[PDB]
Order: sequence, then C-alpha cells, then structure tokens
Amino acid sequence: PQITLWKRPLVTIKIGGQLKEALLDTGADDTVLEEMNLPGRWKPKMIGGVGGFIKVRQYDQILIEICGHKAIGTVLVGPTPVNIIGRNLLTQIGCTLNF
Amino acid sequence: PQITLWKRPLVTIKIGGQLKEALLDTGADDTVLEEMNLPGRWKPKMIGGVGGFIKVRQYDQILIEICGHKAIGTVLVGPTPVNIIGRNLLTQIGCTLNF
Ligand SMILES: CC(C)CN(C[C@@H](O)[C@H](Cc1ccccc1)NC(=O)O[C@H]1CO[C@H]2OCC[C@H]21)S(=O)(=O)c1ccc(N)cc1
Repeated sequence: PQITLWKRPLVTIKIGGQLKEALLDTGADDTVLEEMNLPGRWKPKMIGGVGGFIKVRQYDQILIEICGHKAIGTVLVGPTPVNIIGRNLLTQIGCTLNF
Repeated sequence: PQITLWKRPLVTIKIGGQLKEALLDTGADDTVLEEMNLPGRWKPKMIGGVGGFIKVRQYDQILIEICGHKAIGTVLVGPTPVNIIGRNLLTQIGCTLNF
C-alpha cells in the first residue's frame, strides 16, 4: 500500500503473539518497542535521540508481522513513548520513501 | 525519487542560503535542525523525543529545499542529535511510504 504522512504512520504489528500499533519510522535505525516481557536472552543497549538516551534490551531474530508482511530481526525493548518500526525491519517488508 | 532504507535516508537541504545534510524521518512530527543562525523572529518552544525534552527556537514560514523540492514551514532549531526532516515538511514535498 501507500501511506501518506498527514498523520503519524501507525500500523498494526504482530509480535510474540500480540497485536500492537507501531510507527513506520524511516528515521530509526532499529526497531524499538514499548516495554514488554519477551522471553529469551538479550543484550543491554542504549539508543539516543531527541532528549538524550534510553536503556533498552536488544533481542535478536524476533519475528514481527507488519501489515501482513513478515520480518525477522533485531527488536529493542525499553521505555519508549511509542512503538517504532525501524529500517532494520522496513527494508525486509520492501518499504521505500517516494516523492 | 524512490529511496530504499538499507542506509539512512540522508539528503541535502538548503535553508537560509546554506546547504546541510538531513535525515528524512517519518517518525518525526516536526523538523528539528542543529544549532544555526537563522533570520526572522523566533519563539522558544519545547519538543520531546525518545530520551526526553529539549528547548528549541521555533521559526515559522521558513523556506527550505529538500532534494530540489521546495517547502515553506516551521523549523525548530536546537540540540538535536541530527538534522531531521519531519512530516510537516515531508507532506509538502509529496512524500509517502510505499511497500
Ligand atoms: C531522532 C531520530 C534520529 C531517531 N529517533 C526516531 C525518530 O523518528 C523519533 C521517533 C519518536 C516519535 C515519537 C516519540 C518519540 C520518538 N521521532 C522524533 O524524535 O521526533 C520529534 C520531532 O518531531 C516530534 O514528533 C515525535 C517526536 C518529536 S529515536 O526515536 O530517538 C530512535 C533512535 C534509535 C533507534 N534504534 C530507534 C529510534
């Protein structure tokens, strides 16, 4: 599909057997999701943006379905104000910017 | 053009007669640029990102050219980690997400 940018590009995602709303974010290197209890091992990480840094938990090879498009890769989990789908998964669903 | 997301979507912008590099950021409501001298009045504002809130100078009705496409809109100037082009300007240049 084509998504205009009049409003936040929020879409439904499926991760760990749960449906969530997440931002399709070309400005995010990696996907970061609001705090959630994912099983498995993880590695601590810090990501920086407007306002400074937050501490997140990096999970690898996590399966996410974005608008029926399946993807698998790194998913960060931490105190983000919004669920964010980053370029690491946007490339996997064939997402492009167009103007 | 069509821009894939294997790398950061960085583009050259022109603002205040000066060239700069900026990130096309569909996850940003607003456009935030690093510290710079701009003409015209400005009002102090607050903006929040993943790590908290920062103080910025708000410039309205500023001409800014993004990859040869002209826009006139609000530009926030402050201690952002990187120049980000947000939806307020992405819409003006006719930018959409496609997959
Ligand atoms: C600032 C960017 C270079 C990086 N950010 C992605 C960006 O799209 C955030 C993503 C974002 C969106 C909402 C809330 C927090 C973070 N948007 C943002 O900061 O925009 C601000 C200016 O316009 C306003 O609208 C949103 C917040 C303001 S980030 O959230 O900090 C980030 C950094 C690293 C990763 N792996 C994932 C995300």
